[PDB]
Amino acid sequence: AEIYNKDGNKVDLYGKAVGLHYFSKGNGENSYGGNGDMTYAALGFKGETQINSDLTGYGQWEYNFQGNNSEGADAQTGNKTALAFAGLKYADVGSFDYGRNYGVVYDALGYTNMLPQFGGDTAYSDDFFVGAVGGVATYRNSNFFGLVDGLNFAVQYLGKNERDTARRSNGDGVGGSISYEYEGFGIVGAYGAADRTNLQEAQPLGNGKKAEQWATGLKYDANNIYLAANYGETRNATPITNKFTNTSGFANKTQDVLLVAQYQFDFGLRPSIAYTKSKAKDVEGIGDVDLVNYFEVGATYYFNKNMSTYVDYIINQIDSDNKLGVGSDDTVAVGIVYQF
Amino acid sequence: AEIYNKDGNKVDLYGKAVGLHYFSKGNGENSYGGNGDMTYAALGFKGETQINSDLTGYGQWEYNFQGNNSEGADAQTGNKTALAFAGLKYADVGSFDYGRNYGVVYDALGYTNMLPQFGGDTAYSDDFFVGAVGGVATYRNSNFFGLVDGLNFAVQYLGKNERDTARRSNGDGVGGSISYEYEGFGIVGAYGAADRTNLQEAQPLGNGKKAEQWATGLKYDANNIYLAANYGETRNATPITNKFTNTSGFANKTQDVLLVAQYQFDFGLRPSIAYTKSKAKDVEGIGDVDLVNYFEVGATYYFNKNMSTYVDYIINQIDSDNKLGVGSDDTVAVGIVYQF
Amino acid sequence: AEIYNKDGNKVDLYGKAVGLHYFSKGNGENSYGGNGDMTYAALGFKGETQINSDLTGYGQWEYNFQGNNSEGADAQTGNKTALAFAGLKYADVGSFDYGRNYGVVYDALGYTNMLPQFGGDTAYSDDFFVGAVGGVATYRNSNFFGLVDGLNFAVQYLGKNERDTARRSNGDGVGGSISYEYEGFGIVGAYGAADRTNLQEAQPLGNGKKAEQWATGLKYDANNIYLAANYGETRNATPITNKFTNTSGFANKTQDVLLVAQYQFDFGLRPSIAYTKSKAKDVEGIGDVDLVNYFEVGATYYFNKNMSTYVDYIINQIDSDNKLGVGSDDTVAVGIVYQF
Repeated sequence: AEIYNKDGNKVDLYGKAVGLHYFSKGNGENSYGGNGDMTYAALGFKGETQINSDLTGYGQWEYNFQGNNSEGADAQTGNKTALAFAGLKYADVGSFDYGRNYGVVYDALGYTNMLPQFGGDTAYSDDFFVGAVGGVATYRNSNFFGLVDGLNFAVQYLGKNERDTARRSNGDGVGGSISYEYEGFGIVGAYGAADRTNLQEAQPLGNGKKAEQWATGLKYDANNIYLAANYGETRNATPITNKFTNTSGFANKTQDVLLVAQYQFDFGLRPSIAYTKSKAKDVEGIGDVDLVNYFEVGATYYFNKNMSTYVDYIINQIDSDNKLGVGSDDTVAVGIVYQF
Repeated sequence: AEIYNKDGNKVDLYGKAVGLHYFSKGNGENSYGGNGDMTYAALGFKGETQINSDLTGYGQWEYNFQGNNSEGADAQTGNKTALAFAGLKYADVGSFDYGRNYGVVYDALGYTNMLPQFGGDTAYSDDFFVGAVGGVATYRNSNFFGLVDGLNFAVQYLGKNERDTARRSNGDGVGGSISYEYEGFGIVGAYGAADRTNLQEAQPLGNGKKAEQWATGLKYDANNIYLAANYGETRNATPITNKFTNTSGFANKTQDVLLVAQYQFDFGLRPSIAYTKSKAKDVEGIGDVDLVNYFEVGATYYFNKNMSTYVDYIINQIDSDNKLGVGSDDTVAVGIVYQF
Repeated sequence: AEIYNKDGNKVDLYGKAVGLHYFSKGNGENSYGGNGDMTYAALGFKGETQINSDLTGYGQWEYNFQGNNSEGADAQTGNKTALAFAGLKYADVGSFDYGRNYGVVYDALGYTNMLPQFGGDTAYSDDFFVGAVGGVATYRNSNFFGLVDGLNFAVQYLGKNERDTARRSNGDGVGGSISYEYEGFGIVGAYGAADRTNLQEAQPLGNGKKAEQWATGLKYDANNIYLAANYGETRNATPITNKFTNTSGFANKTQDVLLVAQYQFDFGLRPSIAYTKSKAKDVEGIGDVDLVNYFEVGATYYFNKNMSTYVDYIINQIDSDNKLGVGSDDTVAVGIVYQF
């Protein structure tokens, strides 16, 4: 919500409180999304200052506060800064920002990351270029320097992150994206490649000096309709876990597809239908095994732009015998959202 | 403080910085409240949107930031999200919210949780229905569907929380409260019952498949006067610790009383007097032992609604030989509060 | 940014998002500042209420959110409440605040803590009186009770902090500062002394029952010019580490000098030049060894008061053989800052 706008600077302080509950069965160890309270809140700011006619400075920070932890030792579980970056935008020359931001491959993957609560299964956090990462320098360009309406492109430099965990680490890498939009239709292409760290190479699942991620996106978004599809493959980039052996690392290769269809009624209801499949190929010890496989049905009800409610239902197709231990049961999430 | 109010939505961004210091004696191990710096700050938002004439959506989030930790490894000690919930309110039909909120038994216990800094000793956090918990669905009704002025009621569903700690866990449970207010007087009744988790049952202090908490409240609140009393009992619900053996769990039963008397002078001073006693009955190995036993004297000085100061003095009656190790010394807290 | 100002109370909600990257060489273990992403954000509030003509209440809270952590187990690394205090100010009688605030010796040390990113090397956090600490009661006076324009003074009471770490602990102590300003020139003197805790005494580096810190400050600050110098010594107060033996504690004595020269061009550029040297004397096992020794060059470019950019270059003079293991390589930081 815009709380300050004077002398060229504007600050938007935003957030939400989401009451959220997942319904599955068992001890919780075999479903898609889990079971019980999943409440969470968020707080951030988005600032922008008009340096002059052509030049804008901007900054953004966003934090995730789980609401399903006790005030005891588990108090900070799942809490983190989602975004933290600052940059400059100059006329039609471009923008440049640095800090913790969305990887370039998310430029494609965002087409299908539109479900009520689930979806966007391959846009992992701290995973090279597909989700939020730390230490990325991103150059972005709109309308090809103002010459070609609807034609955008970006390049992104991923600096190495030698963390304690293989899962959360990354070496130096370059990525990019190109897209074109015209009358509701849009097409994107995005690719990234980075070195893996020693620690990543030491894990038992995954062989290669470089991680690679790419995705394609197609969509139709107008007339209250939203149809989207993404196609992508990864090499040594998708984090995987063998639940049986309890080993860990990255899948040698993944083939991933996401499909989404939604309709926005003027009365506020927005039914959603989706299909998601992610398959790991050549997993040492396993070979081909599905990571993600489901059908999705759900709806959001928008009271207005501050209040909404939803039900998100995952018809899980992963089988009970799945070679990696990936859950096979269904999950139904139900949530009430206030946002500003 | 209301920082945004446009197009039906309103956001109140609030908080405070409390400079706070507790004065007791020793190595700190035998007083009521402890010793040294107890500074802390808080930040939250309270949002509300007018969906239409009869329908309101709302959301609230509040965080506690201790101010007595170093910037070292103890940085997050005592930090947590106090509240995180969202809901809807419809005409005189009721309200419904879900997330981390106050348990229904706090509807009674809030009558006496009005001291300058201490008090409200049996409104434990993450303890079924007496304080803040995660995963509660609360229905609330004002004035009996608009038919009986001053007659309110609530029902609350506690979903299971199988955490790592017995202290912070809970099984499924139902609770409720009924109250009546007329001309400064008010009477409340609140009860809750939930299953205990396996981990709770495994502890050495406490036997039972269900936790039970109830409290009654009576008050007079008008003419600058505030008198309140609460009477309550718990079964397998009050967290207790044997300091000598170093065992832990919940008291088989508790009998608890709280009494409060305060006066609000027009010049800003508000003297406070209180009595609090909590007794555990049938503690395995001990039998009857007091958990809480003291007299309270204090005053708050209100410069206005943003600035205030106080002194809170606990005359501790727990004896030096207390069977559980509960401190016997006095505590004096002194604080200066800025809030917005 | 001032987001609320009504009925005597005013709230300033402030913050920034800083994209920041340090460039050094190696595995990172031998430079001045380190290597890689150093992004971080900040959020705080500064409130003030006009109680009456002569009396003001105030409160402040500030948090540091690192932006170079993953959303994994290292999520809270470096996160903390920087400041949390409240107080009262009465006419020309003085101000008094309590909570986590800057130690009095920082009244002197702030003269040279003005570099783009580095500098202020002896204003350690949680280190008696030179940086931010918890549990300090500070009385401050401006213009000698309104009698002597430009003549200020302060006294500060440090309450004991018996933490888990020797580094972050402190005993009871008193400190003070006096300063005088006239036409761009300013001179400060500040001293503090506190008891050390048992844990501090138990460490292998440092002998003494009391910690002592003092600094002198001189500056010229007008005509777009800023020249400053600080001279100070510590006794058993500067935290030190022997990287070779892996021991820890405080230097018996330190001698510290800081020099800064900057120029603020009207077009927005502010070149900076600085010199910093800190020497430890009589370190058990070592004798005299430099802790800090470098030359600094840098510039900040101010687009306006919300956006800025900088380069900060440390020409490190510590030698490769430094007896304590203190890094000898150079560091270049580069950052883009949005603030409000």
